[PDB]
Amino acid sequence: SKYQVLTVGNPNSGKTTLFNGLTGAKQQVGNWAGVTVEKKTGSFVHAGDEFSLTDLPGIYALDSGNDIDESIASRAVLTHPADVIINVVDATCLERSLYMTLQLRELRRPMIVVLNKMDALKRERVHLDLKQLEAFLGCPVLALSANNKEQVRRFKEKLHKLLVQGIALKQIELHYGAEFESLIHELEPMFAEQAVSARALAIRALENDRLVINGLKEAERQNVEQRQHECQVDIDLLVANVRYTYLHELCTHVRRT
Ligand SMILES: Nc1nc2c(ncn2[C@@H]2O[C@H](COP(=O)(O)OP(=O)(O)O)[C@@H](O)[C@H]2O)c(=O)[nH]1
Repeated sequence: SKYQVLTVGNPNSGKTTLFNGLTGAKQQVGNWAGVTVEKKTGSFVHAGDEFSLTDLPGIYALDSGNDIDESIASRAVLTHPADVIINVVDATCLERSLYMTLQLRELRRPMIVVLNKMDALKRERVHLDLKQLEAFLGCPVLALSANNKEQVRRFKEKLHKLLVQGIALKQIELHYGAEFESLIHELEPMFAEQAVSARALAIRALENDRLVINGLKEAERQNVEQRQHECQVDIDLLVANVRYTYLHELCTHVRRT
C-alpha cells in the first residue's frame, strides 16, 4: 500500500527533527504549486508499505484573511490528499499549540496529534494524562521525543497500525454560542458535498478564510459577508474565546505538576 501523510504544526514544535527522523536522506525540496514557497517531501518504507510525506511550513493558525504560509497550510489542509494529517505539538506549550489543533479537528479529516519534547516536559516535572487528552480532542494522541531514534522507530509502528485500522474520530463538542451557531447553520448548506465537513467550511468562511471565500461565486460571497455583518460581536475574537476556553478546560484535566 502507499500512504500519503501531511505534517503540520507551529514553528519550533520539532517538526523538522521528526521529519528527518522519519525520512532520513530520502527527502526532496521543490515548490508549492502556483507560488515560490519551498515544498519539502520525503518517503520511507515500513513493513512493505510506502509512506509519502509532505511537510507544511510552520503556522500558528489557518488562514483568516488577514494582512503566505497560512494560505499554503489552509490550502493543503482543505484540499491536499492525505490518509492522515500528523499535527506535531510541543507538549511544553499546550495552550498555544492546540489552537491550530482545534481548527484541524473541526475539518474532520483523519489526523493524529504527536506530542513532541516529552523529555523537556519531564524536566519540568509536568505529567500529562494522555487518555484524557485523547478524550478532549477525539483523535489519537501519540507522545514522544523526536530527538530519540528508538521512539521514532516505535512511532512508525504505531502510525502504520493506525493507518491500516483506519482512524476513528469523535468530533469535538465545540459550541460557539446560539448566535454564531445560527450563522453556521445558515451557511452550512452551501458547503455540502465537499471533501471537508460543511460545518468546518462555514466556520472558515465566517473567519474569512481566503481559500474558502475565493472559490465562491459573487452571490455566495455576498451571502457570506452578510452573515458576517449579522454577528453583533467580532468574529475573530469570538472564535478565539471559544477555542481558548475549551483549551483552558482541557489543560485543567490533562496537566498535573
Ligand atoms: N528537548 C527536545 N527538543 C527537541 C525535540 N525535537 C526537536 N527539538 C528541538 O526543537 C528545536 C526546533 O526543532 P525543529 O525540528 O527545527 O522545529 P520546527 O521549526 O518545528 O521544524 C530544535 O532545537 C530541536 O533540537 C525533542 O524531542 N526534545
